Amino acid sequence: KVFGRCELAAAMKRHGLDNYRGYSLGNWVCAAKFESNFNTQATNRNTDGSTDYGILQINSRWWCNDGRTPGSRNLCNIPCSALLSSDITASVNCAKKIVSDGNGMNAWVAWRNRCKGTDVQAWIRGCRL
Ligand code: NA
Repeated sequence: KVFGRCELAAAMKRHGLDNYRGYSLGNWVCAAKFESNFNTQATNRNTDGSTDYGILQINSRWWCNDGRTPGSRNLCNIPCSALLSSDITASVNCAKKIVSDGNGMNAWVAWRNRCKGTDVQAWIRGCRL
């Protein structure tokens, strides 16, 4: 599913991302825009052989199991494919674990390069929240 900007904001807010570990909702929306273009089905292969899954491009080397990333972990205890659903629950739950891991939202390269330090509140302007 390809979310609209405010639909996803609302969905994120209902699943408790809003100010999670001190990151305001706009950060999360901005990160999803640049990582996946709001598409729960996006996948991207990495040079190391791992794959990034879903709206928040969560990586198979540490967080979910794809059966094809040797020696990898599965800290979120979920098959990666589950992160691709129309229901973002599982992605949000795994994202909470990532952002708590010590580097905050910097674990998302595109947040760091395209959202950090910008007026992230723009991403929720106009939305009935
Ligand atoms: Na894995």
